[PDB]
Amino acid sequence: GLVPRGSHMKMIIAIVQDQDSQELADQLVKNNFRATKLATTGGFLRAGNTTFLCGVNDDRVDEILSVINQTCGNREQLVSPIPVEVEVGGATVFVMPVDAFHQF
Amino acid sequence: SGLVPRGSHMKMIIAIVQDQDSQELADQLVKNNFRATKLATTGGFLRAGNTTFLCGVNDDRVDEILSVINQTCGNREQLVSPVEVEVGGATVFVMPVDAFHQF
Amino acid sequence: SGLVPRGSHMKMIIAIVQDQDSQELADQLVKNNFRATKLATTGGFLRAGNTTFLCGVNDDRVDEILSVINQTCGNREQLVSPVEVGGATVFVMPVDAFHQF
Ligand SMILES: Nc1ncnc2c1ncn2[C@@H]1O[C@@H]2COP(=O)(O)O[C@H]3[C@@H](O)[C@H](n4cnc5c(N)ncnc54)O[C@@H]3COP(=O)(O)O[C@H]2[C@H]1O
Ligand SMILES: Nc1ncnc2c1ncn2[C@@H]1O[C@@H]2COP(=O)(O)O[C@H]3[C@@H](O)[C@H](n4cnc5c(N)ncnc54)O[C@@H]3COP(=O)(O)O[C@H]2[C@H]1O
Ligand SMILES: Nc1ncnc2c1ncn2[C@@H]1O[C@@H]2COP(=O)(O)O[C@H]3[C@@H](O)[C@H](n4cnc5c(N)ncnc54)O[C@@H]3COP(=O)(O)O[C@H]2[C@H]1O
Repeated sequence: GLVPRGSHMKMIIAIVQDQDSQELADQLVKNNFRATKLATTGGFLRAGNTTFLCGVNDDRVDEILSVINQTCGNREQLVSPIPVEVEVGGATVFVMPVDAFHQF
Repeated sequence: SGLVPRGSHMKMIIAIVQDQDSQELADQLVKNNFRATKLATTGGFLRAGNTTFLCGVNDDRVDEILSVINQTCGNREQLVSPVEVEVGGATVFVMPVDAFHQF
Repeated sequence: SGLVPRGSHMKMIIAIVQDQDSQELADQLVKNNFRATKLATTGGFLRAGNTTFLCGVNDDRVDEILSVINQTCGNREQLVSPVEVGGATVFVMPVDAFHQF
């Protein structure tokens, strides 16, 4: 496997809005984070979103989380019902353990 | 930071279900305040469409989410054509989560 | 209530492979009785299609599944431009429980 002795990888599963996905992807690339992206849909709104799977060494988790925050952070937008302020953007991130990482 | 209180644990549920049951599962998850993200997937053996749900849940609600999945997507008998067939079925993985964040 | 015998452990294999190798990997998984669910994905760098396989496997068959992936997708590098793109990237992840309903 590719993990040095005593170190650990994590799997980041980040669910972000489609409007922020290209900017996140560009920033992950710029910071040399590898990603795989999935076109997904939310259970509540049933609208398209984007899920990123990023395998990262534990020592770069805080950095990836800051990239995701800077690009996909929650913010307000005025909309008209049927002008009110609503939350848009935002990221939901799971950090999961990885036992091994291989490249063939 | 992270959304998990000290000493508690989250789990990630990966549920692979049939396409015909996916809308009822999604409705029931919503009704019970479970969040989900869904993926259109295909099976390795039959190469036919199915649906994969990713649900991050607190450990204390795992049994509850499993029961919702079972009730809505469990394997069962159905008359068609009148012939009896097996329909539905869910495969579920419960996986550990180190941290959970919202930004 | 799960499918995992007492004292044993399941793992989730997440294998990201190129679309050109996907069908042959799928056939070999099937032939060796490995279950897989496939996801149509795209790479973060090249933004081009690839395939992600999720395979829940008992720990005692992890080395075998890795050797299937290697035999089918390994030594399969190609240079491309939007860059070495490998045969397979595989994560082995822990699973607490496994259920069929
Ligand atoms: N039962 C409920 N009651 C009241 N409000 C509800 C609700 N379910 C969802 N919402 C609201 O709807 C937003 C979009 O949820 P959706 O399921 O379409 O789209 C979600 C979903 O695809 C994913 N997600 C969030 N938490 C998740 C989890 N625990 N597991 C899996 N996916 C999750 O992230 C997207 C953004 O979620 P976020 O939490 O930022 O934003 C949520 C939340 O503000
Ligand atoms: N350990 C695991 N890891 C990842 N994904 C998993 C999994 N177990 C199940 N799945 C997913 O769940 C679907 C339903 O599988 P199930 O075992 O209910 O129902 C299966 C099973 O009854 C049968 N089957 C699958 N592979 C087989 C094999 N090698 N030999 C005999 N029967 C097989 O065909 C059905 C459809 O399989 P298919 O592959 O098309 O579709 C699968 C697959 O997408
Ligand atoms: N740690 C990880 N987490 C999640 N997914 C992962 C991953 N490592 C690899 N992948 C997935 O596997 C595909 C093939 O990766 P590989 O590293 O062989 O081949 C890579 C690598 O040789 C190169 N590459 C990727 N990012 C790079 C960067 N920032 N700088 C230079 N080369 C890069 O581009 C190839 C294609 O990358 P692409 O992103 O389109 O597609 C990737 C991505 O979808």
